[PDB]
Amino acid sequence: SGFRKMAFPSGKVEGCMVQVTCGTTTLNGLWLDDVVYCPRHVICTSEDMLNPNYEDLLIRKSNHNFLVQAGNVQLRVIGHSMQNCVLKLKVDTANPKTPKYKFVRIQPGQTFSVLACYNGSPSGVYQCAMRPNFTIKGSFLNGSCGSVGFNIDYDCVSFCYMHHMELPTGVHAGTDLEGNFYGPFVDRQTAQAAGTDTTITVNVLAWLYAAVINGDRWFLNRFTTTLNDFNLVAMKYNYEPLTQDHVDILGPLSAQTGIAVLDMCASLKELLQNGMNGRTILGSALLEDEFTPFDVVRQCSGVTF
Amino acid sequence: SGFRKMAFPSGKVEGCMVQVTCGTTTLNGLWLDDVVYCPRHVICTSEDMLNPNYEDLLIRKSNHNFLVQAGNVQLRVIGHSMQNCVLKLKVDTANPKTPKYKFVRIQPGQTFSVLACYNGSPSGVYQCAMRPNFTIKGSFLNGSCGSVGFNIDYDCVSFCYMHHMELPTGVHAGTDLEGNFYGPFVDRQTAQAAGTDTTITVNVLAWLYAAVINGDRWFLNRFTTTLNDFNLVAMKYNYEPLTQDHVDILGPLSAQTGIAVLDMCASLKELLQNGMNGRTILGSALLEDEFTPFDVVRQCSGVTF
Ligand SMILES: *CC(=O)Nc1cccc(N(C(=O)c2ccco2)[C@@H](C(=O)NCc2ccccc2)c2cccnc2)c1
Ligand SMILES: *CC(=O)Nc1cccc(N(C(=O)c2ccco2)[C@@H](C(=O)NCc2ccccc2)c2cccnc2)c1
Repeated sequence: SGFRKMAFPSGKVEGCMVQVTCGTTTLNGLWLDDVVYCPRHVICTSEDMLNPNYEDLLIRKSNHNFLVQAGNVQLRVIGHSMQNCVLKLKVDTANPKTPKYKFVRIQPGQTFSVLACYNGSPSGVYQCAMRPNFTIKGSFLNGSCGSVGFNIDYDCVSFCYMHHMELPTGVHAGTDLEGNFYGPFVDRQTAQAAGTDTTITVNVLAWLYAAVINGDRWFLNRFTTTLNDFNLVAMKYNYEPLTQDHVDILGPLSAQTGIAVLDMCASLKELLQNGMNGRTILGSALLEDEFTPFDVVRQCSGVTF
Repeated sequence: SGFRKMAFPSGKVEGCMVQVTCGTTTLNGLWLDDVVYCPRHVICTSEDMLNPNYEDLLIRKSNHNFLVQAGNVQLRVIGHSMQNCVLKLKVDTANPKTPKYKFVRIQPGQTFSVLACYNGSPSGVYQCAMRPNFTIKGSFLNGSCGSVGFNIDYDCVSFCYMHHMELPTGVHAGTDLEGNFYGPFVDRQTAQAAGTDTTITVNVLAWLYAAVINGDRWFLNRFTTTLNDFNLVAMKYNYEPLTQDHVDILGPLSAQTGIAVLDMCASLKELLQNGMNGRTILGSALLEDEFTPFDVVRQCSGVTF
């Protein structure tokens, strides 16, 4: 029993982290097979970030201008390419610690683990979700750029995020491993505002099922509702619309608990309209939305890797 | 910026996890040098747990009765010993992945990372604190026993916890790596109730400093207080007494923020007496108490390993 914000074990990813230094900038890179991936703004000075022309700044860069360090050993860079907003640095040597891996682009609401690193060295691991406005609420200091987000199914690491920017409001933006930003953000130090940070409804419902599974039951009301009626309430509270796809995803948790999805929806509606009255659910006084239905099943079943 | 519940990177510990099976029971063990550590109730049947005599049950156990599995390879057990509530299984082979390590017994209020495992395989990592009643609020299913808690300073893993029991209230109890339980708990399936789960005052204060560092400032009031006056309020709200030792520990965070420790104490007192009024601090609607002052400095400085 018990329910925690749980990250994936990070060992497979720790073996992939290197330091990348170009000119004055040092950040993190991801070493898989014979390629190091890192944010392309490694090539920028501080003043370049206000209005960078990356293709122009890249003319001034040769293979030997990128210093790539794995522990205390230097990798030999034998080619480089800019793909969207990431640099790919081809190196002499394949990472002997390369796990089975894939690059995936995730959907808003999906969760992943972040291995925060500085100077190529792992500092900590935590769990994130891609927000509906395509930011993430991370923990990233200067030097953390190039840290990655990932999921593991088995022996296979699915990389989905690389850290690039902190917005002025202290939330974070970055790319998939093909270099495409999530959302409309860019790697420039300019005015960029996030958009409404709406709540991931299907995840809240998943977490309410997790609460019931762990014995937290006080919020289970005597009502049901409909998708349309619930969604009228969801709109008011800046919750994401609940779709039939979401109901389908919640099916196994409904089966495990005997609580129909729409019954849980009506309990959630009562929590939104009346608050928690100073009570807690699974140790929180807020409705938590960074567990997916898959996360709950995984944690509640003991799925291993 | 940003502040997350952050676990240590788990790779060094993942390489230490094995499966231990004795008779009918399978759980996790920790393989360091040529010794595997695991909970001694691996030798019990389900009915033994109601009233086990471990020394008597151990007479029936030889080296070859303990099956120790690292991945798909079997370790050869060449000796075994019961030390308090852990079994030490001497094996043929030193773990080639043994990190620099130490065994430490932590104090209530101190935090650590747990690598939850099943059948010797790592399933996830999260951050815990040793509660003042010497339970931990974990996420542990059947089969998770033998999972360990740890801190890392550098290349050195300090193991402080091994998981043994779930109480009827769904909280958790276990031992240090010398086999001594934290608190008065025992490895028997009997009535054991926890004690008051008081709030770790010095950690709440640390987390309030983290909030200020990250721009969450609304709770900073116009008052100060004294240790004695604050503690009168702490008693009322089931908070641990704040000592001068605690004030000393908070010194660096006071210096970083320019906010005197007793000023923060008075802000905390106002939060306890008046609530948060539906506001949040660092994304929580509760006063979070599982970050130590050291944790905050570490996360807020980018300390790596
Ligand atoms: C995510 C990450 O790691 N970013 C990073 C990495 C190295 C340097 C920097 N910059 C810093 O300013 C800095 C201070 C201490 C260490 O690093 C940035 C940056 O913010 N540049 C623009 C700027 C700075 C201050 C005011 C206005 C504009 C940076 C420098 C060089 C290249 N890219 C980013 C951040
Ligand atoms: C922390 C952990 O891993 N505990 C663990 C590991 C293996 C078995 C078990 N027991 C189970 O009951 C069980 C069910 C499915 C898988 O495991 C326990 C146990 O709880 N025994 C006593 C009991 C059970 C039910 C009612 C009353 C009393 C166990 C079995 C054998 C040895 N130790 C523990 C738990």
